[PDB]
Amino acid sequence: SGAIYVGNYRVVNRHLATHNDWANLVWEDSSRDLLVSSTTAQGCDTIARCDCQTGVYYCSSRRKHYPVSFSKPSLIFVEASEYYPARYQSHLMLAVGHSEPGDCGGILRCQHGVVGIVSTGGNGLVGFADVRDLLWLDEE
Ligand SMILES: NC(=O)[C@H]1CCC(=O)N(Cc2cc(Cl)c3c[nH]nc3c2)C1
Ligand SMILES: [Zn+2]
Repeated sequence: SGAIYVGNYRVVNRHLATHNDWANLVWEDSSRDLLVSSTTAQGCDTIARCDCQTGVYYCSSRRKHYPVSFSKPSLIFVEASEYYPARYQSHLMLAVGHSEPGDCGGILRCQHGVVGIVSTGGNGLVGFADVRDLLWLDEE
């Protein structure tokens, strides 16, 4: 589990969004595993605006924050799951790191802010859905 709270927005893994999120939907993309909904209170997160390939992510299955090197956001093939059939997920970044399905929502961060959230994993790899291109998250 996990969300990014920036301004009047809540950013979650699309497969984990709640009723209030779909009812107060701002933007969603099934191919990115992302959903953004509106909130009543202002959030205290800052979105990174950068091209960093190194950072730190939270892994709930290990209660630990791991430093990682990660790839550039790309269209990557993702195996079938209880939430999606086998498909290509866009804006995805991979790192060598531990992850389990319950780790989705864990934040990846660099010196400039939040880069993205855990969205995929398996075999010693961890995938993050990038949020740095969503410039509108910094306004209105
Ligand atoms: N973004 C996706 O397609 C997700 C949706 C939710 C979901 O359970 N998965 C499967 C999945 C996710 C993680 Cl993080 C794993 C770690 N080891 N094996 C894993 C398998 C894909
Ligand atoms: Zn950065």
